[PDB]
Amino acid sequence: KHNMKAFLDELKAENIKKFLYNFTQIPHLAGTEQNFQLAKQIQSQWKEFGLDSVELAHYDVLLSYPNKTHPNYISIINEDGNEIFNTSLFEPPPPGYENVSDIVPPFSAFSPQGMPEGDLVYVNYARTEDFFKLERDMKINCSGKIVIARYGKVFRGNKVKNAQLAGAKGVILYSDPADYFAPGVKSYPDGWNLPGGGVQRGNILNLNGAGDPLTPGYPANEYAYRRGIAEAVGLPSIPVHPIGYYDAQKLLEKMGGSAPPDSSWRGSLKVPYNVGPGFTGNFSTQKVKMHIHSTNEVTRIYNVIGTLRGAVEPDRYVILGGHRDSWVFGGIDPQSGAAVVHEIVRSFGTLKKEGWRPRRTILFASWDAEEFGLLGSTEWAEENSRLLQERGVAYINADSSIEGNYTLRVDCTPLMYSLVHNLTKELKSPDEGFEGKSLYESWTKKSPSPEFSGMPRISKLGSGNDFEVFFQRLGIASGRARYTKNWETNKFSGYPLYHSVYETYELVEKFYDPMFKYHLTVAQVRGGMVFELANSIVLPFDCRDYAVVLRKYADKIYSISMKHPQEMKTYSVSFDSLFSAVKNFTEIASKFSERLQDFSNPIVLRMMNDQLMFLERAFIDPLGLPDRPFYRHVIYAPSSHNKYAGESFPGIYDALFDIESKVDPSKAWGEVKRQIYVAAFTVQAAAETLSEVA
Amino acid sequence: KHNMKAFLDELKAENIKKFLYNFTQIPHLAGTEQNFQLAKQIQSQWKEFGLDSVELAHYDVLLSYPNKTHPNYISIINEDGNEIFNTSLFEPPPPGYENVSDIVPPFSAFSPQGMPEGDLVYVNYARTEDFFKLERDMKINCSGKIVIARYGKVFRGNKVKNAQLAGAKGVILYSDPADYFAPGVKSYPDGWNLPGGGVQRGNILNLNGAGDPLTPGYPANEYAYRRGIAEAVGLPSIPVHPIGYYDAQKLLEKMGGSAPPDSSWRGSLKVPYNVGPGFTGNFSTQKVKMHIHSTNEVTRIYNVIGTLRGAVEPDRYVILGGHRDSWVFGGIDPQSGAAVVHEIVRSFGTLKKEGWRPRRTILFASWDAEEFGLLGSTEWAEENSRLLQERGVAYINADSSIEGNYTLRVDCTPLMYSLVHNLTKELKSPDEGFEGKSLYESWTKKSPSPEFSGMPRISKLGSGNDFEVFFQRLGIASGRARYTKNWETNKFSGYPLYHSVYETYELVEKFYDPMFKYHLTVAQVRGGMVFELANSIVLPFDCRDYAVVLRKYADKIYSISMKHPQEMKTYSVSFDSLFSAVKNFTEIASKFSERLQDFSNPIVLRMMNDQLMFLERAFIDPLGLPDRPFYRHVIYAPSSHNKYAGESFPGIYDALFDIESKVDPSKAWGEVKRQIYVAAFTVQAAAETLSEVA
Ligand SMILES: *[C@@H]1O[C@H](CO)[C@@H](O[C@@H]2O[C@H](CO)[C@@H](O[C@@H]3O[C@H](CO)[C@@H](O)[C@H](O[C@H]4O[C@H](CO)[C@@H](O)[C@H](O)[C@@H]4O)[C@@H]3O)[C@H](O)[C@H]2NC(C)=O)[C@H](O)[C@H]1NC(C)=O
Ligand SMILES: *[C@@H]1O[C@H](CO)[C@@H](O[C@@H]2O[C@H](CO)[C@@H](O[C@@H]3O[C@H](CO)[C@@H](O)[C@H](O[C@H]4O[C@H](CO)[C@@H](O)[C@H](O)[C@@H]4O)[C@@H]3O)[C@H](O)[C@H]2NC(C)=O)[C@H](O)[C@H]1NC(C)=O
Ligand SMILES: *[C@@H]1O[C@H](CO)[C@@H](O[C@@H]2O[C@H](CO)[C@@H](O[C@@H]3O[C@H](CO)[C@@H](O)[C@H](O)[C@@H]3O)[C@H](O)[C@H]2NC(C)=O)[C@H](O)[C@H]1NC(C)=O
Ligand SMILES: *[C@@H]1O[C@H](CO)[C@@H](O[C@@H]2O[C@H](CO)[C@@H](O[C@@H]3O[C@H](CO)[C@@H](O)[C@H](O)[C@@H]3O)[C@H](O)[C@H]2NC(C)=O)[C@H](O)[C@H]1NC(C)=O
Ligand SMILES: *[C@@H]1O[C@H](CO)[C@@H](O[C@@H]2O[C@H](CO)[C@@H](O)[C@H](O)[C@H]2NC(C)=O)[C@H](O)[C@H]1NC(C)=O
Ligand SMILES: *[C@@H]1O[C@H](CO)[C@@H](O[C@@H]2O[C@H](CO)[C@@H](O)[C@H](O)[C@H]2NC(C)=O)[C@H](O)[C@H]1NC(C)=O
Ligand SMILES: *[C@@H]1O[C@H](CO)[C@@H](O[C@@H]2O[C@H](CO)[C@@H](O)[C@H](O)[C@H]2NC(C)=O)[C@H](O)[C@H]1NC(C)=O
Ligand SMILES: *[C@@H]1O[C@H](CO)[C@@H](O[C@@H]2O[C@H](CO)[C@@H](O)[C@H](O)[C@H]2NC(C)=O)[C@H](O)[C@H]1NC(C)=O
Ligand SMILES: O=C(O)CC[C@H](NC(=O)N[C@@H](CSCc1ccc(F)cc1)C(=O)O)C(=O)O
Ligand SMILES: O=C(O)CC[C@H](NC(=O)N[C@@H](CSCc1ccc(F)cc1)C(=O)O)C(=O)O
Ligand SMILES: *[C@@H]1O[C@H](CO)[C@@H](O)[C@H](O)[C@H]1NC(C)=O
Ligand SMILES: *[C@@H]1O[C@H](CO)[C@@H](O)[C@H](O)[C@H]1NC(C)=O
Ligand SMILES: *[C@@H]1O[C@H](CO)[C@@H](O)[C@H](O)[C@H]1NC(C)=O
Ligand SMILES: *[C@@H]1O[C@H](CO)[C@@H](O)[C@H](O)[C@H]1NC(C)=O
Ligand SMILES: *[C@@H]1O[C@H](CO)[C@@H](O)[C@H](O)[C@H]1NC(C)=O
Ligand SMILES: *[C@@H]1O[C@H](CO)[C@@H](O)[C@H](O)[C@H]1NC(C)=O
Ligand SMILES: [Ca+2]
Ligand SMILES: [Ca+2]
Ligand SMILES: [Cl-]
Ligand SMILES: [Cl-]
Ligand SMILES: [Zn+2]
Ligand SMILES: [Zn+2]
Ligand SMILES: [Zn+2]
Ligand SMILES: [Zn+2]
Repeated sequence: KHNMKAFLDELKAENIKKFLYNFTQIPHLAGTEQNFQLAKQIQSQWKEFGLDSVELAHYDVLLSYPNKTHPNYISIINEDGNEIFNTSLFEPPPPGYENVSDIVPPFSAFSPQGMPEGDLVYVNYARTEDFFKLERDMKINCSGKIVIARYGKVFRGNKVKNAQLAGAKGVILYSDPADYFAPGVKSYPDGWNLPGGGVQRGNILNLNGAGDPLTPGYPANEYAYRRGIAEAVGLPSIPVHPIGYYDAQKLLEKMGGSAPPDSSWRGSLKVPYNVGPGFTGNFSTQKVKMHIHSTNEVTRIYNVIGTLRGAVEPDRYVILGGHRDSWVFGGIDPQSGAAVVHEIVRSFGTLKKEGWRPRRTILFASWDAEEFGLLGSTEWAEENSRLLQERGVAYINADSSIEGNYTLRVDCTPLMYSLVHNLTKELKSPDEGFEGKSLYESWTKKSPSPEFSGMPRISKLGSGNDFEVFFQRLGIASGRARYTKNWETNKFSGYPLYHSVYETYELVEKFYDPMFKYHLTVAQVRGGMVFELANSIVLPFDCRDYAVVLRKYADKIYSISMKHPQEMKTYSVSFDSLFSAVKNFTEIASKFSERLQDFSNPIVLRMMNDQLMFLERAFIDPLGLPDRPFYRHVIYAPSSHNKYAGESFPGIYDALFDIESKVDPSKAWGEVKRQIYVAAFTVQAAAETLSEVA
Repeated sequence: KHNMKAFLDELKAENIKKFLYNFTQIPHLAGTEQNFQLAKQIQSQWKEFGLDSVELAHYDVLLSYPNKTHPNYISIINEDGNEIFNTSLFEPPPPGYENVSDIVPPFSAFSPQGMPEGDLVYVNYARTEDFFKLERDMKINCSGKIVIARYGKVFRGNKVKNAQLAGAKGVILYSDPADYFAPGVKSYPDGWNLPGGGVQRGNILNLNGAGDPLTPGYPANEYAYRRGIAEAVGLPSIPVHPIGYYDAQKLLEKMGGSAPPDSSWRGSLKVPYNVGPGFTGNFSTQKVKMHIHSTNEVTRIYNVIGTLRGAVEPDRYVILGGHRDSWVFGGIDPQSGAAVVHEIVRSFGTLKKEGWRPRRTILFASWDAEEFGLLGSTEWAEENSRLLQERGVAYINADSSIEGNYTLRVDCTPLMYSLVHNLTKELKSPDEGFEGKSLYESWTKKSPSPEFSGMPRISKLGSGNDFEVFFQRLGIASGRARYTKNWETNKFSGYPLYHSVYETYELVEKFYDPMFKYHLTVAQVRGGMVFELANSIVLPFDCRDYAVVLRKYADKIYSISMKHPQEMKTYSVSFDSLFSAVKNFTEIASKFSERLQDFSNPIVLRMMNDQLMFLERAFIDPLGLPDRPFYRHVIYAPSSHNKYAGESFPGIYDALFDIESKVDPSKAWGEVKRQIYVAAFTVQAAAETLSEVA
């Protein structure tokens, strides 16, 4: 028999291990020859594995690279202009790789060039609330200062945007051991912690979904018209550079001015964590000087796109996608995900060679340039948006399969909650102590739902990965799953060796998943999801689960507004329309579910499958959110303060945020009311797609 | 048998006559009680005729009405401020209606209030090229002048926009006999010509597809957030008022300054047609003074929406829509169309009572407030956009059925050209001299295609009617057909009694169509189209006809650019990508057509029907055209100089228009190149929707 069990049993931990080793021997930086060679290898193997067609889709996009003959670094500079301390020019390479070439040194991709010199201000994690505390409570002015900020908590591009709007002239990002050194574990090569010479690479763009900075809205193909650099989307205006904690210690130890306002501002280094501006009396005349010489360059990137044509509904696409480009060796990020995808393709191809085809078409993608802003997935989606709009059932992402070894982590649309619960009840837990128990059971025990007893936690989708264009721009039901750690407050900060040269095959094989059983479990969850989506006769979406969360989000946004009762009285701010819409959605979704269970008629079925597929689509507003035209979903958007986190009712949330500080309250509350109207209208309109059609 | 012949034979001229009489006894101005009563009557009759459901959909939109106790008028005012001549306060009512109440006097809907006084400038038809001639060649300055312009050639809202941008302080529109008095025919009541006291009403908005000025993007429902008046879309900033040619003669006869630049500026009145500014020497101190006191008011409007549920594909909608609101009695506009729709509903309902149902769902609509800017159709489409986007097959409009008695006039998407040719070959011509000949034969003889021998003329869709939101915003295949005159250069000017009190049942019954045979022919064309769209197993669209016109439009826009060869050399302006895309579209459409003819499989059929239905949809760009976000179709938009006319490749056309006058040619040509990229990309993307799906 060719059923899900057949598919799942064909998946092998040993194959995932072999592929991970194969993908992590050399760096695969986007836009380099090594990454094009790997693209061609994947294309060849996917063909051999049995896919119907496998093509490369290429685009020419803006990328950013250090200057190989003019290195980036930071100095402390004395009175006469002597550089008395310099940060490192590279991370000490790990054992056995000290002769690997083409390791890109640490840098902040898309930083402009410059050599700003000035006094430091320490800004904690450079969050919106950190800058509020500095400016509003401590009365510290960042204008013309170099800001130094620890990585963690929020996406680094939000830190840089926040520093820019505070008037900083440069930003120094560093990894504090408080956030990147787990107590009781040794530094790499002897454990999974970050060494003091380790540094986290990463882009610092604020693209808000646009894709290639030069071609927002349209694919960066051969004849594309490109914006000039000055009109490009999302580029920072001040130099930025990341460093390790040995270097950070040197920059922070001399800091003077005000003490940290409280303990949540102190990391684990043996320094005071003074906010400054500048150094204590004796060194008051020393300054910090950045030297940044990276260049932005239009460069070709390559996505691999494989197709397994559906036997019954070939014009319905279920997509499994994840990226292939890495900062250096990509031992976790992305190759632990890419190896999982490779073994999924292999398993589907085995069934296919025995005569099976899925009901719907499955597209597999190896995206390029994810690390430079989701560029490959986004340009491809821009090129194919009409096909995806009218045919896309679902998108399952497949970046890193592991960031820990504790339990499952799933973020998805409410439409997939039931599918995930059901699938996980049928899979074996890989966890010690849960042998012979289901994955659902271990996951629910280790990660309890905050709302419901006997259910696991499933989070909203944010952004910072390749599902963004499919979900937030195009309104295609999306999900992601991986194995994760038990470190709640580190949820968005990365595992310690994130985007460092130390993220290697050996890291994974020695410290994370020596038996590749967590990888295998993730392959079963991602592959199982794709299988059910592509093969179930009725699409495995439950609209009633959206109704439940919509009520939760409506209660939440109302509660935020109700912190301002006088203003809601003055400006007649009512949430009645939104609750009415949610109530109607709940009622109509209940009735639709009855019909779906109560309906041999392929037209009624497909009519109903189209209602299910277009339901996520109905939450899209073609006008986008305010000043973010590529974030079009009215229920979910990446937080304006942290791209990694999702926000619900984002248009109303942003209208309410810090509203007590707005100069014209009439205008500000008017915009809250506008956003309430838009949300109520969109929820009612989405509900009406589930009504009987005629 | 229940086939198209059965449907067509049930249609009766005598019924169309009865309904036209019934709909034209009293005025039905949008937002008045009389128009709500007619809505309720139609709703009741459509129920009795057999439709499955018939509901009213209401909205509260910005409308505009004169002040009943403070009348609008224009004066010539002497030196001391004595008003020595006043324009009329109303049109002399026609015989037997001199005691009808609630006839709205002539006014320009949405005019602001004001009493500007100044010197006149005569601006011909107030077209872009008329203002070019005045300002650039004659060096006449309109700043602070009252402009007087004859109606005709272009939509009146474009005239007002052009006057506003010339710096006019008011606009006077009038009907010249050159454009509204056909030689050899008598004035109304004794013929179909405009009397000198007759005046054409009409709105002067520039909404560019937005719908209700206060709620762009969203339906004007009960909880809608409305823009304040100062941020409303499309409102004119200077007072405007229309008058008849008896009054115009009085204003024009004294005109001094420069002579008309040439004869195309002279109408048929016994005046010099001097451009001025101001009056000849003796009257040099007299001025013209407007008195406008109309008010804009949010007012409820009502659409009637009837549904005939499809037997096989109930989730596919074929829509027949036209408006019900009239300026006064609406004898031609809209009731000659509404009576046709009423008899179509009756015929479909007769078949239905005998057990028949169409394959797909047919929606019938009686729209409100068309005269105030397409408000009813647009608000409804805003409310239902997700259903229409994913389910709308086609929209057939049904405003006035006749504007003459000479031959057929059809404007539609290329996807419907074959359907129209085939249907008209099967219908009888109503024309004298063509008895026993097909409508195709008479139409082709009287209105030859300019490209093809043995084919009739079919024009592009522009705007100025209720199909605009469906076609240009949402990308639903649309068409319209009516009987028309033989008066080429009057194509966009209206029949003489257009929007006047003289447009009555008697006008039609005596002078246009005494036997109602032209009405019947139009009912057969509109109803026949709806029947085939709603009942053909394969949708009756031919994609190859789009390929042919795309090549024609590409040649045309290239030819415009090639008037500037030096600039195309300097800025490397290439149309190669656009011709490549058109070539690919032609190739793929040829292959798709072969498969469509060469393919018992309902999934393949419907897959292919979805490819056909979504092909018009593929020409939509979600980002819209520059500064016109609601005009989203890349191939067709209403001309920026004349809303009634369609423009092809509008984004490139507007980038090229008057480019030799732009201050920064580098920037201007860069935008031409951008628009070429967008067009080539969109044509290629639409082509790819016709490729095999997987
Ligand atoms: C949730 O679904 C329900 C349907 O089950 C839907 O109910 C609709 O509510 C609207 C808005 O309240 C109703 O609108 C009314 O319609 C009547 C005519 O049917 C009008 O006369 C009413 O207008 C009068 O009253 C208003 C309020 O006092 C005045 O402001 C106005 O000036 C008029 O005097 C009003 O327009 C509509 O009838 C129902 N439809 C039903 C019950 O079928 C509700 O809107 C949905 N929620 C959302 C957010 O869409
Ligand atoms: C119409 O359909 C045809 C397909 O039948 C489609 O043809 C495609 O054209 C593009 C653009 O010309 C081709 O792109 C090339 O792809 C190759 C790899 O396949 C690249 O090496 C090429 O890049 C090199 O050459 C460029 C031009 O000199 C350089 O600028 C560049 O730096 C590189 O050196 C180039 O990207 C593509 O291969 C074909 N695809 C085919 C034949 O299948 C055409 O684009 C369609 N028209 C439109 C408007 O879409
Ligand atoms: C996750 O698994 C659950 C448990 O199997 C699925 O819910 C179950 O779905 C079946 C099929 O619809 C339901 O059976 C139906 O019951 C009604 C009787 O009320 C009958 O009319 C139908 O003919 C059919 O037998 C069953 O009730 C339901 N169980 C529940 C809700 O507790 C669920 O669909 C799965 N989710 C997926 C596949 O996305
Ligand atoms: C308008 O009417 C014309 C003339 O009838 C229609 O074109 C004709 O359509 C039929 C049905 O597809 C074609 O017949 C097919 O011919 C091929 C043989 O090459 C065969 O493989 C198929 O099985 C089928 O018999 C016919 O060739 C074609 N005639 C033409 C193009 O001259 C046209 O479809 C109508 N347009 C509509 C309905 O929108
Ligand atoms: C990763 O595995 C691939 C595929 O097995 C290896 O590429 C093959 O290498 C052999 C020996 O050079 C060649 O004969 C084949 O042509 C290659 N196949 C391809 C590219 O499809 C590759 O060597 C492995 N890489 C590493 C680092 O082990
Ligand atoms: C930090 O690096 C800088 C740059 O290489 C060093 O300063 C240079 O030293 C060389 C050789 O002594 C001089 O010729 C250059 O003029 C200096 N360049 C600049 C820009 O100052 C500096 O010595 C290093 N500091 C430490 C402590 O190692
Ligand atoms: C237009 O026709 C309608 C329908 O025949 C007429 O309305 C009907 O009038 C009679 C007599 O008053 C009533 O008994 C019915 O209730 C009406 N039916 C409706 C409204 O559905 C209407 O009188 C006609 N109007 C004119 C001007 O002739
Ligand atoms: C044009 O109409 C105006 C407005 O009604 C007339 O002027 C008014 O005449 C009355 C009565 O004689 C005066 O009391 C008002 O003061 C005048 N109003 C204004 C605003 O001027 C005028 O007489 C009419 N002109 C002609 C030629 O009929
Ligand atoms: O440019 C972008 O939007 C993201 C590019 C690149 N994305 C990325 O590294 N994503 C990593 C983020 S690590 C933090 C995180 C965030 C959300 C989550 F569910 C799990 C982990 C990932 O999703 O696995 C980056 O964050 O630098
Ligand atoms: O507000 C608008 O966009 C149009 C409202 C109203 N529309 C209208 O009268 N349309 C009439 C326009 S008469 C000129 C014309 C234009 C195009 C055409 F095919 C036939 C006639 C119609 O289409 O029958 C108007 O023009 O004032
Ligand atoms: C890299 O280093 C120096 C800095 O000016 C120079 O030789 C070369 O132009 C640089 N390369 C760039 C800017 O890509
Ligand atoms: C911050 O500092 C700069 C110093 O030049 C000044 O221009 C700016 O106004 C200051 N802002 C505040 C809030 O003190
Ligand atoms: C794997 O699990 C064990 C047991 O809880 C833990 O001690 C170890 O640190 C984990 N490895 C990683 C990388 O989290
Ligand atoms: C109509 O006429 C006069 C003008 O001021 C006044 O009595 C009334 O306010 C007006 N009605 C309006 C402005 O709707
Ligand atoms: C037109 O006339 C007004 C008169 O005040 C003036 O402001 C404007 O600059 C003039 N424009 C031209 C082109 O003469
Ligand atoms: C109807 O047709 C006749 C014959 O051509 C023509 O003389 C008459 O003017 C037409 N009526 C109208 C309103 O066009
Ligand atoms: Ca792009
Ligand atoms: Ca609106
Ligand atoms: Cl992921
Ligand atoms: Cl029409
Ligand atoms: Zn990644
Ligand atoms: Zn990453
Ligand atoms: Zn009309
Ligand atoms: Zn009209």
